[PDB]
Amino acid sequence: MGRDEAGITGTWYNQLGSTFIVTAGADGALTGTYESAVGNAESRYVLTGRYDSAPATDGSGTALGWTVAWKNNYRNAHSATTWSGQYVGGAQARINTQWLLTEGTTEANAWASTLVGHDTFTKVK
Amino acid sequence: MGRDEAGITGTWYNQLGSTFIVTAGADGALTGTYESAVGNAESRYVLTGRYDSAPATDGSGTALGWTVAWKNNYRNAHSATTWSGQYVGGAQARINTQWLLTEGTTEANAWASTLVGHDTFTKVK
Amino acid sequence: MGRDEAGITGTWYNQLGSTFIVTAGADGALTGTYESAVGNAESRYVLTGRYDSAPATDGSGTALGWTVAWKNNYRNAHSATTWSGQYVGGAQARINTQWLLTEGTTEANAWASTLVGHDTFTKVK
Amino acid sequence: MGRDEAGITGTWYNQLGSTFIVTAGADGALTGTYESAVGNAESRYVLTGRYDSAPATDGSGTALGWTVAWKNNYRNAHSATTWSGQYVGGAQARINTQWLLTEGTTEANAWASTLVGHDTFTKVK
Repeated sequence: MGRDEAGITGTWYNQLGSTFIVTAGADGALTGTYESAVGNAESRYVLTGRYDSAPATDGSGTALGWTVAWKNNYRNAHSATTWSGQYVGGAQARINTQWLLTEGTTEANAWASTLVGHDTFTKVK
Repeated sequence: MGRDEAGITGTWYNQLGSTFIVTAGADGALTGTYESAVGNAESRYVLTGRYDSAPATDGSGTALGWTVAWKNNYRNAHSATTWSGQYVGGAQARINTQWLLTEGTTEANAWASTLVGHDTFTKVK
Repeated sequence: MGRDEAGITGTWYNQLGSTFIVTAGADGALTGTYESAVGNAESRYVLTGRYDSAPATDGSGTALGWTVAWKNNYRNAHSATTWSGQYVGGAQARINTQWLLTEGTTEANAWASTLVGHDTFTKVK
Repeated sequence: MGRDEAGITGTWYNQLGSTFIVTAGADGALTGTYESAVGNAESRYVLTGRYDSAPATDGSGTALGWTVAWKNNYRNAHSATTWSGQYVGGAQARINTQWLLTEGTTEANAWASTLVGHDTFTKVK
């Protein structure tokens, strides 16, 4: 069992109203689906990622990341978002992330290919 | 078959001398191993990610991302890197990425949790 | 007069308890001092930046940025932070930013030179 | 005199063909003009920034940053870019940066307000 396997597994919501459904494996795997409340997206998209299954015991957070490519049976936004952040456990559990969203571009437009932002996920709302 | 499944699959090297070994699935999956030439790392780490298996035909790049959590049987750096970028095919194929590397921290130090940088991968060196 | 010259000018506080004192010029200049509640810093540091003195009238925010180099008469942290974001006016005015903090490194360590994060500034606290 | 005042002062060119003209002051100031070869820009824009005027003597780089707001007498792109990076001296002097480019948006679109990228400046081309 990963130390935070049970803490991470389940349904999470961010500040935009997006929904992240994840299963944490004992081996450090994250698998699930993402539904974005914003952007060129509809319905659910596959996600995959990794987490630290043996975090420090000094009250540090648990490092994790995941990827969504924005193609499903409904739409293709020719883009991928990666979230990098940490899981913080306790009464008000949260995942605090920063993300990079790259779109496919021509070489001429590649300077303008990547957005950056930050999402906070909680188990309520 | 994903349009760039055969182009992405294989062994890639970045400017630091790191090695990325990836298999691209027809469904948009990326699986493989990463070996970092720098940092608190040794030997290979599991990676997982996603790519756009049906990219635009206008000469745009192919959006992709992947995650490594820096725990293996040798070391645990209590961190995760996510790479977000695009695959550009042709004689001099490349994957151009930006990355976020988050370490687990206490809440007091969380402002200092995340590095950002950029890696370029090629099929030679 | 810049459209938001009077809105931006004054004293701002972020979520860490840092204090930003700024004067907005009619020409798009930002000048002032920054005091960080965290990190290798004490007392005030000079800041300089720029803002859009003629923003869109469609309810968009006002784009701005500024720099602090972390050298003053007390300490030198051999680093510089740049904040990039937007000013949003009204009852609960805010400046929403993302920042890059680069430290001077050797060429070998340059991959690890730059932190990224996000600060929200308000006129109260 | 700042240790790298003479090294930084002058004309720099990046990989896109943009031109950065800067004067470094003894007090840590950077002032000058920027001309972008790409994007919603024409002619020169005012820049302001800061650098570490007393860097480490261990072969570390010199931390610096600067801001451009993309308004001049010709155009207004309602955006600001901040560059954060380091100056590396010697036969092949360079400024290695990462940047954040924020556009003014409505609150609904603020998740999509900020691009990230990387520019390398040299004294030739």
